[PDB]
Amino acid sequence: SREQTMENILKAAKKKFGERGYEGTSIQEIAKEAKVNVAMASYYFNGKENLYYEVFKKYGLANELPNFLEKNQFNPINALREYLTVFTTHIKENPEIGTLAYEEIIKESARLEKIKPYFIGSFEQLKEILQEGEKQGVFHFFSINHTIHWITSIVLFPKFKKFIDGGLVSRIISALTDKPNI
Amino acid sequence: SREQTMENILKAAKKKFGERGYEGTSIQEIAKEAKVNVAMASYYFNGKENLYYEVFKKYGLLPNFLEKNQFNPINALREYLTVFTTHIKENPEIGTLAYEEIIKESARLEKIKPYFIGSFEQLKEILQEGEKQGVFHFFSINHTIHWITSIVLFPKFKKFIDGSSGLVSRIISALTDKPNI
Repeated sequence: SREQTMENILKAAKKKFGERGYEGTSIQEIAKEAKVNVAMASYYFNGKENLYYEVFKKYGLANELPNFLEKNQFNPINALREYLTVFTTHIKENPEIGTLAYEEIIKESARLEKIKPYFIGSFEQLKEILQEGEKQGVFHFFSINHTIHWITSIVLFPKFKKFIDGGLVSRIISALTDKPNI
Repeated sequence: SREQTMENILKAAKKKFGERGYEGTSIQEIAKEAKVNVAMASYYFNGKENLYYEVFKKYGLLPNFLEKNQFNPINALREYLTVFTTHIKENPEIGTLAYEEIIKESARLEKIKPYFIGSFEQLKEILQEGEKQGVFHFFSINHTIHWITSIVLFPKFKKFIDGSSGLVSRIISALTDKPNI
């Protein structure tokens, strides 16, 4: 329950920060939310900022993903479909990671630099998969860089889709496999 | 310069709302920033909520670009995206405030949604024209509108993810599948 308390505080951390973002959340509240003293949470994670990063360390993507290409006999479409589903599902399960990360990103906050490392491996697996598919002639795009940009931009911002209107994985796949007439 | 005064209030509201969000700003901070008393602000805008919306009206977002560009969807799109981009770069609070409203899904969203609505029906017409002239190639118009508006409306994302070619240029090359020139 030392371990349980810690998880409770982290679980709380994710919940509160998500509702109000970094500025607006207080340790008091997270303490309160996990049902422990302020003191305990400030001791275990030494302050707000560290507790903030620990939430990304704990709930982010950093060691969650296997090697999808390998796992899929190097069929790139299957590899991407599985990568995107696991990426979007991991966020759907911990949505603050995406909401908070996207905020820090569009605001280019000072926190961004120490948050990014919890995303970097997932972007670079995306790149490898896209490049293998391009190599095999199954994906077609003009720039790997542009493509990685629009894919991660919409995957990390699920709510923008509904706002825009009122299926994502297959739309990303259909976009990539479409071969231009030319 | 009663317009200049109103402007000052709008400028101050954008700035102050930008920094703390709708909840964490008040007419006092805004009024102070604009160097008028609250009564002046209340006079012209009557309340934080309405001020908020006036900011979007004042700073959100238009000519018909296919027409302005002789029914050429490439140039029409390049101009449209270039104007969209410049604007968001000068008015970054719009993006961040929109982000928060979309994320939080407040009543306020539906009122401010309108100040993007128009932009995106035009984007759509340009894309569809370019498809039929065979210069743009994409599987889904709606999926294309989606990732385009997503990356144009939050251009800082680009810099995080690129951690070396222009946003507008990259979008055009993605659709034409050709070097942008």
